[PDB]
Amino acid sequence: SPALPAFLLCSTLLVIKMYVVAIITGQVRLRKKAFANPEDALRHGGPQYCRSDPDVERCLRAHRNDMETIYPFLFLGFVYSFLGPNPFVAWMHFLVFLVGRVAHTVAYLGKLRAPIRSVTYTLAQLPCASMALQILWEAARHFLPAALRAALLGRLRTLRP
Amino acid sequence: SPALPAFLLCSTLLVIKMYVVAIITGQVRLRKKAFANPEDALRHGGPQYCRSDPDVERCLRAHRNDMETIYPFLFLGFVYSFLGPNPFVAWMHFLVFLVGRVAHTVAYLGKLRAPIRSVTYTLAQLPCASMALQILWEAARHFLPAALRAALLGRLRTLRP
Amino acid sequence: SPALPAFLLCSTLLVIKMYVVAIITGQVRLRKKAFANPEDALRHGGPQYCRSDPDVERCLRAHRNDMETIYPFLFLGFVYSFLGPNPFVAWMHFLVFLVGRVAHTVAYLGKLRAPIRSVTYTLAQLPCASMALQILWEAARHFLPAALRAALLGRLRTLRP
Ligand SMILES: Cn1c(Nc2c(Cl)ccc(CNC(=O)C(C)(C)C)c2Cl)nc2cc(C(=O)NCC(F)(F)F)c(OCC(C)(C)O)cc21
Ligand SMILES: Cn1c(Nc2c(Cl)ccc(CNC(=O)C(C)(C)C)c2Cl)nc2cc(C(=O)NCC(F)(F)F)c(OCC(C)(C)O)cc21
Ligand SMILES: Cn1c(Nc2c(Cl)ccc(CNC(=O)C(C)(C)C)c2Cl)nc2cc(C(=O)NCC(F)(F)F)c(OCC(C)(C)O)cc21
Ligand SMILES: N[C@@H](CCC(=O)N[C@@H](CS)C(=O)NCC(=O)O)C(=O)O
Ligand SMILES: N[C@@H](CCC(=O)N[C@@H](CS)C(=O)NCC(=O)O)C(=O)O
Ligand SMILES: N[C@@H](CCC(=O)N[C@@H](CS)C(=O)NCC(=O)O)C(=O)O
Repeated sequence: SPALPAFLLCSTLLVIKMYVVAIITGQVRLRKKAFANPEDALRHGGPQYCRSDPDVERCLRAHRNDMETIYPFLFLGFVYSFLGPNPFVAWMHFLVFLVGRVAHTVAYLGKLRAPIRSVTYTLAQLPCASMALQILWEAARHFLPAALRAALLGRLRTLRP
Repeated sequence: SPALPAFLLCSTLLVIKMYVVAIITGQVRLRKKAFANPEDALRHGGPQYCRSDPDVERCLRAHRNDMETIYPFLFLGFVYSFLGPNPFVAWMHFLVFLVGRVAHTVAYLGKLRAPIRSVTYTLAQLPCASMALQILWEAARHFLPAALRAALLGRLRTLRP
Repeated sequence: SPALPAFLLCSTLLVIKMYVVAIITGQVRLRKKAFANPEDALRHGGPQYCRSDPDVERCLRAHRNDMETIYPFLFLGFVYSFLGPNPFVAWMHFLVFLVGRVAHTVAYLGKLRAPIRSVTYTLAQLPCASMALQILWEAARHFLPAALRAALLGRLRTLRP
């Protein structure tokens, strides 16, 4: 599986990128003084700082969207890299996703004009869809009758004794 | 691992189902005109459409609940299928979960009467619990003293030189 | 991979712990009578019980934070245990995380004084960062030129025919 290291690289970078969104999120909570919890606010000013803020809310939306897209890629990308895909093709799947999700986060936290984020979400979903269909195709091919699987490899049953 | 393809099928369908919840969610945002972001709203009417809506909120709750149930199944189901379970039994685990989570989403987005969703959540959690205990049992059996592991396979230590 | 069973143990316990947060969450919804859905509230009193509550909100924050930390550990910890790390070192990575995340949840649901939770989140992130860098290092070492990889193993190219 020559694809696997490329996948390990792109997926681990994406986790780290997610960890970074987390760090940005806490820093925004500190600067804006907007804590989710009473106990936090007490330690950083008083109860009035237990409140929401638009920038904190945005950071969480970005993080949640990562959870809805990157966690599936971790699973799909893994299984897919054990399916002997073309190595260049697999690199492309992984690079369209990494660059797309990195761009996604920049478009969210940078608040760029619509629909720039919305497009980067869709483009990044493209290789994920592709890997999913391919995995489904291979899983489904496993359960075909053996007579059909043989016919597809050029072998009809012999009537000869 | 004859169980693995069945698992790949059920788990990949579940990811796709999650992708579909995502698509429904965006479509509800468009129709109701309820965007999470100022920049989105500007592109689709004006700032007044940066607002929440009950149907959008529901879609997100459904999606989040998928994240809390399906992502663990992706991990548990994978490891479990490498534990040589009975193939029919493993199919049942995977089918009770797939059908249960599909039913769950129908009960949420369809807004069926309580407690229909709540039941489908619980029934679907059943095979997940089962796989988890089994994985824990196998992981734990690995760390037993060797003398106890041998005794359980009928072998007591010999006093003979 | 002697590390793998230790990982299976710590990771499956963490999933179960997450399932427990889920159960606590529903029980808090019942006692406080704070349901996310109109249909739920009808079955447990009336529409006035379709409302938020501070304790329900906290439970969800705890659960979400698990999703942002434990799901990556499931992926990182798996890959890492196939990297032949020292078995004791790997046990430490897995135990600092398990104990840290268990402590995290106690600090959230128990509402302990700031910044006790915030510290336990950070300490638990430590072995995750470590595993990630190590995975990145191994994935990156794979793509170095072969001449550099050989030099690092003591082999320069021979000019001899
Ligand atoms: C006041 N305080 C907070 N406050 C806080 C609170 Cl109460 C609520 C929310 C945030 C925002 N969070 C963040 O910015 C993260 C970096 C944790 C993601 C923060 Cl920063 N977090 C801490 C976190 C730590 C911390 O994690 N220290 C590093 C250690 F864990 F290794 F000890 C810490 O260590 C202090 C000491 C004396 C123990 O070194 C103090 C901390
Ligand atoms: C106006 N607009 C939006 N608006 C939008 C905004 Cl700003 C906010 C929220 C939503 C709801 N999202 C959805 O319904 C999803 C399908 C993306 C999940 C939407 Cl639909 N999303 C787009 C998304 C795309 C898009 O994804 N196009 C397909 C492409 F990515 F391949 F280019 C797009 O392409 C236009 C063009 C000219 C580039 O083809 C336009 C788009
Ligand atoms: C009234 N009710 C509810 N209500 C409800 C509603 Cl409508 C909304 C939110 C909650 C809180 N959820 C929880 O506490 C969970 C344990 C499900 C996490 C609850 Cl408890 N959930 C149920 C859940 C079940 C349930 O899961 N039963 C066990 C079964 F699935 F195996 F049938 C159930 O079974 C009743 C019967 C007659 C079918 O046994 C009834 C239930
Ligand atoms: N959970 C998403 C489902 C749809 C989705 O993923 N949309 C993309 C493209 S518009 C996105 O960037 N969503 C922003 C978000 O989740 O905050 C939502 O609420 O929008
Ligand atoms: N995060 C869940 C934890 C409990 C749970 O998963 N409950 C099931 C059965 S009542 C459910 O369908 N929850 C609906 C949801 O998460 O919106 C919640 O807030 O209810
Ligand atoms: N999503 C997190 C990102 C930062 C984070 O994980 N912080 C840790 C340490 S302060 C935490 O316990 N967060 C509490 C939470 O997510 O409710 C947030 O909103 O704070």
